[PDB]
Formats: sequence, structure tokens, C-alpha cells
Amino acid sequence: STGSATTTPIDSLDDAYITPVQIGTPAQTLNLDFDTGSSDLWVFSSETTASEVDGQTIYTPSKSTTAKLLSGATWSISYGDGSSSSGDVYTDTVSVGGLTVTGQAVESAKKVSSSFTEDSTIDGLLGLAFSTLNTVSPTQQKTFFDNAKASLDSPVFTADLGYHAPGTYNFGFIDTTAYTGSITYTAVSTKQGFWEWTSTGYAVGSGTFKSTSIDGIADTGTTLLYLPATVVSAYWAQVSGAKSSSSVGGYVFPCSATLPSFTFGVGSARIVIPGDYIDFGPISTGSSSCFGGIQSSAGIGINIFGDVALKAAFVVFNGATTPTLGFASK
Repeated sequence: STGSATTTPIDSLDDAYITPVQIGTPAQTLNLDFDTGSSDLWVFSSETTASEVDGQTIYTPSKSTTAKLLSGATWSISYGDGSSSSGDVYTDTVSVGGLTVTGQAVESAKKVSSSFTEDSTIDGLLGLAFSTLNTVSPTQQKTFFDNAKASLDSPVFTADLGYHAPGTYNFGFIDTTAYTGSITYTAVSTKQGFWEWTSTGYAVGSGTFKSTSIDGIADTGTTLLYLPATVVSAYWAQVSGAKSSSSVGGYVFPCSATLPSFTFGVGSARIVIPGDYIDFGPISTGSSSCFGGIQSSAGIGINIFGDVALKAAFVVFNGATTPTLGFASK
């Protein structure tokens, strides 16, 4: 089997991407944030504290003839930005772009933090990291991909995120028309539950490539590119007037600037992030200070190849017995 679904930016800055997902019988379609940096499929629901729902579409398990309470199971998750959610668990039928999993754990939110409430466009998350990170207790649950894998034509999914435009998540096949040149594969460590890999270095603009190992995670659920302070400083030093602002919480730059590209290595291959991908616009409405899309990972404890990096590539998440990651230009 295979599946294919379009993923769409939630706003003009590509702050996140949403993908429609069918849950239950009859189908209830919710727009979920596909997140290769976590492993829970959770949704706003009829159980979510009413004051914490503001415009989201909810899953109502009592209206699904295939929903079953997973007795005794609860979940609770916190993300890298300090947001969180928790609740109980149902199993139900879940379909993505024509690919159907029966008995998928659908984690129903009883509580969500303010960042989720305030984002009317995201109805929940669909985790695509390794199932070892799933938070359901006392019986850990499998991700949608893990459940689908054995049925797929090939045990893979691909992320093809657009810059200020829709893109695609495919399950079970590699669309050879969706990228240019060849796909370069690179080793993955699953030890921390992430799609963790080692980039071979970087360049800033038309500058020379610096060969240096950068361990990090491929994380579609993180907006920006978080890299070591040395790398980030080298980037922003090429932008007149750019500075790190403690009050704003990262590097900012004059909105009048033309940003240089940023290249990262995948083995001997190179992915080029155009400068415009690194512009996240005014820090506040009407400001001439703009927020940078490349930020320091210092104090995160891990480097993160988030959407800024991933959207410059066609990315293969290969879930074979020994997982790997593939990157192609597009």
C-alpha cells in the first residue's frame, strides 16, 4: 500500500505545516502537524477543556463506530518550545492520503497549553519519530508509520515541504519526479528516539565549505534551523546589522537586508537553503527588525534540522531494519 497527502503552511511565514487526516467512522477530518521529532498522535477532542479550545476542529470518539477506549491509558507530552498536552487514549481507524491503519492509538487531549489553544489552524500532532518516544502509559503505543510499515510497498515515508507553498508527505514510495539529481543517504542513530544524523559541514553564501561534523535531528515539527553557536555566528556575521537579541530571544536582522544562502552537507552532497527561507519577518507587527531562521542550539542540547532546512530538500525517512535518512535537492 501507499499514501500521499498534501501538506500546507499554516501562515505566511511557514511557521508549521498541516496535513489532513481522516479519523474514525464516518471519517472526521482533522488537520494535523506531522512531526518527525515526536511520536504521539494526539488531537483536540470533545474531551478537551472547553476554555482551551479556540477554533480547532475536534475529534468526537462517541460519533465514531470504530472508536474504542484504550482502558487505563493516559498520555502527557512536553515539547521543546515549552508547550504541552495530555489526556486519555482511544484506538480508531486513521487514514492519511489513502493509506489506512486500523487500531491506531489516537490520543485525545483533555488539556492543552496556551500555545496550542492560540493556534486555531492545528488540530493536533501526528508523530513520526521512533515509537520508543511515545508517551502512552502504561502500555506504550506505536506511531502511524510504525503501524503502517509492514503493509507499505517500501518501509519509507518522504517529506517534501514547500517554501511559502504546499508540499507533500508520501508513505510507502519514493516519487522520483519530486527531486533533482540523486538522493544521498546517511546513517541514523535511533538511540534517542529521533531521526538523528550527522551533517558533514556547512557554507555561508558563496563562501568555502567548512568540513565539520554536526550531529542533529531531522524534525519537521520544529520551524527553524538550530545549529551550534559557532556556525550561527559565522552566518549572521555576513548580514550587516544582524545581532543576537536576548530580549527578542535570538538573532535578528534589519528587514532591509538581503540574506545569504546557507549550505549544509549530507555526505559528499550539498543542500542549499536560499536566503529568503531564513527570513521570518518583523519581530512584531510594523517593526523593521526581522527574526532569523537560523538560531543557536546552545542550551537546547541538540542541533535541529527543522523546516527551514528540510524544506530546501526532498527528504526520505527510511524505516528499514537499519533506518537511514536521504536528502535530495529539488
